[PDB]
Amino acid sequence: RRVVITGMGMLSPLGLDVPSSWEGILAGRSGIAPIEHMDLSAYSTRFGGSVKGFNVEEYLSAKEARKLDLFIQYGLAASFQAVRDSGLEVTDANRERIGVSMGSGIGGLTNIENNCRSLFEQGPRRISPFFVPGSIINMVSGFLSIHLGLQGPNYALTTAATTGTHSIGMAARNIAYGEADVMVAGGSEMAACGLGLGGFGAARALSTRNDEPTRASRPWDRDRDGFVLSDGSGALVLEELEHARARGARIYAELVGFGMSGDAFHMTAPPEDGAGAARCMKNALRDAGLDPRQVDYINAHGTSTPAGDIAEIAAVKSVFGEHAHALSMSSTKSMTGHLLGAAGAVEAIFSVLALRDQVAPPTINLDNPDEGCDLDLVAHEAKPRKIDVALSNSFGFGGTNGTLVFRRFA
Ligand SMILES: CC(C)C[C@H](O)C(=O)NCC1(CNC(=O)c2cc[nH]n2)CCC1
Ligand SMILES: [Cl-]
Repeated sequence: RRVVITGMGMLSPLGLDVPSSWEGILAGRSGIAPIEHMDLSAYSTRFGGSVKGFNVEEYLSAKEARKLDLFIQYGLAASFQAVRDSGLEVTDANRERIGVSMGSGIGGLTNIENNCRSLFEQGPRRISPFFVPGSIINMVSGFLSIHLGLQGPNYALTTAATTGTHSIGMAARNIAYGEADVMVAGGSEMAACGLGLGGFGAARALSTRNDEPTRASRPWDRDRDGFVLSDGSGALVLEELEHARARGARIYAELVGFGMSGDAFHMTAPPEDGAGAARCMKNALRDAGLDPRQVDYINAHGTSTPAGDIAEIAAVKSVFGEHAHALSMSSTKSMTGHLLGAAGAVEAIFSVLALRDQVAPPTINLDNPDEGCDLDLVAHEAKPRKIDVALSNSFGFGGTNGTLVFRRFA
């Protein structure tokens, strides 16, 4: 059973929908700025990718919204955009065949931090009654199903940077194997609180380029110093092909492959050859029935880390051989930063749009490619080119790897 993309939705540091975000991507625009919503003078990193000007009231009543952490509000916004974009009418004849898989890396950290402050100052009577339902990761899937009447498979992944990739891949598996005809899948993140910036800062994971936030995210650049923490959400409507065809749906692209692997190497550090990423990409290509030479575009994991970026080049060279010099690969995290559990979702949308528009997004900030970083990394400016097959990679903490493969639809 074939799986197509019929609807997409997004909040990112570049825009409050897909068209606005993609316009930013193609123009080489950074969404990274000093963070406004808290005082970070004690933190080593004081900048990130925030969602600008979000109005939850476009999606939910002020009543419903006050009960939900920002990561849920973001996930719901993306989901509602995707469902609307799909044109699907939910009925009694199909509602059991429509499910949801929206994940998060960290979930309701802001809500946890604020409730923790009330707990320590006052005691447990100050904890919100909506604290649990409004903070737990599966409540994007939960609330979406309730609002739209979706009675199909209902779950949530939490796999760090791989969350959105795994969410989409496993949703596509549900449709492929007949457990559902439609799935809303992707991920959401809002970890820009004291615990998030302080936590990743304590692990020395973040860029500390406070003087030039728009230059901080620089995948494959010799002066990269860690990732940029970013917020938002991505959602796709995945649909069985015959189901989509029958209702006259607009098909953006086909989801042809999903691969997974584990490094089984280290908690935060990748193998220097990227062997786990290599296995993952090969698993996805095998799943899609594609040779490496059929790949035209890779949306890289490319988080702007010393070890991670070079390991991904190594894995691409291993998988693609001489064809590694013919494909284009870029990291849109150059512009968006690292959306953690949303990264795979937004990057899947950017991969589908590279197929729609026949354009490889840039890697901005790639001033001085490091040793070995000699592929077409689409430095600086978008590249019009032929793109039949687009791959999206995500490699998360714990060495958990996921690859999606999208194809132009015939
Ligand atoms: C986090 C930092 C302090 C340490 C380190 O520099 C880093 O970036 N580790 C990244 C992980 C994700 N994996 C990859 O990037 C990757 C590339 C090729 N194959 N895997 C390994 C587990 C997280
Ligand atoms: Cl370890």
